[PDB]
Amino acid sequence: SIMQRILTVFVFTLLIATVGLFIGQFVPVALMLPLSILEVAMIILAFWAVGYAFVYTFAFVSGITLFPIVSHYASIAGAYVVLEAFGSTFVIFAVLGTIGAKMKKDLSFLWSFLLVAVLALAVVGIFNIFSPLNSAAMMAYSVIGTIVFSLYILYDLNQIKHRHITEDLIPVMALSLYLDFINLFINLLRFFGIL
Ligand SMILES: [Pt+2]
Ligand SMILES: [Pt+2]
Ligand SMILES: [Pt+2]
Repeated sequence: SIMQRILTVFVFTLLIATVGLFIGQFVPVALMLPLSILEVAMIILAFWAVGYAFVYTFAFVSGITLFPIVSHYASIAGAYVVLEAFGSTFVIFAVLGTIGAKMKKDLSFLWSFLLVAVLALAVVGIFNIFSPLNSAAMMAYSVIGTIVFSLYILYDLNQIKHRHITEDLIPVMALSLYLDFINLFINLLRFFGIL
């Protein structure tokens, strides 16, 4: 059920994200920033169990505040960069995720590394907001992002197969997927753009 319920939730959050992007282009800037802060707040709070309403709210908000990067890279490198990026994200998600659904060996150890990795990304990202890195650094940083988050997709579906995830845990667990998805998309899209 979990591999049928949680997945459905994830895809639903994808739909809501899409609506958030479509609406997001109409959303005036300077109001994007507090939505971003709200996004970080929801992330920190959820993983400090959040219900469906929380998840979908964050889905809409995240769907909105991703518009700047989307429109930027589309308007500098072509709409294809965005599309190819999206499809690529989809494929890596499907393949590596499926591997998560099949491979027996409990990938619970790497949880340490993975965490250390995301935190690392966070560090760089934080630094990046204050003192921006050159394109050369953005490329590397992006590649690392793609790797770490592909790993997080894999690991996540593996834990869906293994760990005693109660029914009620459905939303926040599906949220763990959505973040792993969105983050890959960005780091994979930005990769295509710099090229
Ligand atoms: Pt399944
Ligand atoms: Pt395996
Ligand atoms: Pt979990």
